[PDB]
Amino acid sequence: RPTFYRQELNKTIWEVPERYQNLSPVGSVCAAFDTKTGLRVAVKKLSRPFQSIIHAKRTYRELRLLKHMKHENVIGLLDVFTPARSLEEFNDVYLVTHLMGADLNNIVKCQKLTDDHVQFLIYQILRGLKYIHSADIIHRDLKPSNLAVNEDCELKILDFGHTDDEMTGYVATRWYRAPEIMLNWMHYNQTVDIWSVGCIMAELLTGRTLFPGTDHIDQLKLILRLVGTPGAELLKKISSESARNYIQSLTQMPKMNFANVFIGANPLAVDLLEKMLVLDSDKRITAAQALAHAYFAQYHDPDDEPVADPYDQSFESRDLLIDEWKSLTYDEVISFVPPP
Ligand SMILES: CCN(CC)COc1ccc(Nc2ncc3c(n2)N(C)C(=O)N(c2c(Cl)cccc2Cl)C3)cc1
Repeated sequence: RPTFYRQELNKTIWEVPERYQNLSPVGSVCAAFDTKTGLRVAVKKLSRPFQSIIHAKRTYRELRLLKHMKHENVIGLLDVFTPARSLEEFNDVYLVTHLMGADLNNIVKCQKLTDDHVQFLIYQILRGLKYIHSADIIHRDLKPSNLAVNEDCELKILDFGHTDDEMTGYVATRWYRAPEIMLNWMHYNQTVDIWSVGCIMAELLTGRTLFPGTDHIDQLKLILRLVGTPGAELLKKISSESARNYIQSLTQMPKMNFANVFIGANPLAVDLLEKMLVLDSDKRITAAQALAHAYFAQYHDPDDEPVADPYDQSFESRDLLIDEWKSLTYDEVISFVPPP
């Protein structure tokens, strides 16, 4: 058990192992320097981790997820600790990850990137996503602000999956969401993430948001105008009779010519975009198939695009008491083993 020291950071008391020095607030979260590894890190102190069933299960969920992800393009766990000496005294949870420079959103917003630049960034997103999906995990909330990238243009996927108010109106919180998930059309798959990737890729190519809807319905119109209104085949997969019914009230529209939308773009980028932005999620290209697309010929290496070990999330189906979620969380904290 290391030695911990106390420090108040904005009306917040932090108690962390001596190895972590020079803590400074960044959002709760502090950047620090881990003298044991020589790594600049981000330290998050969870706010009231076990105040309710929903919160206790959320804490367990986040810890299980982070402990599982071990990939260069996905945020992983460097350390997790509690100053608590036993389960009875257990109340706080601190999570340590690599400190990232800035998110994609804060970096290239309103800016058109070069094609080589787009290839590299999207390739890394797809490499991370192939790893995540292989574990049967769905990000569900990919957006430029959940993608961090350093100077060398190295990228990590962060913040896996929301307040209905924050999804209302002209907001980036909904612009990258697959239509089937935005309007709850059905039980969704992992290709919801691919739709997100297409929205991101287009924005990097044009410097412009692909479907900046002013609300849910305006966004659906922007989408259908580009990809076309649904055909009979997809209509049947929409479990919601009301949703299905609303869809049918719309004037039919054919899919637009993508080369005429992304004018001047690499023809290979245009082709991949058409394969990612397919309305019927059963037909979208998967992350693994995309990595093999000729657009990434310059980066693709089948021997350097690993998959994840199986991820047991049967716990999502369980209804336990706070003390039970708390005890499971504690076990995950003490059984933690740092990466090499
Ligand atoms: C205008 C306000 N400024 C202050 C100057 C804030 O700007 C920042 C603040 C931090 C960073 N880098 C940064 N790298 C890694 C993480 C992270 N922030 N954050 C915030 C987390 O929460 N991380 C995290 C997750 Cl996603 C899961 C579990 C544990 C952690 Cl620590 C990682 C970049 C810009």
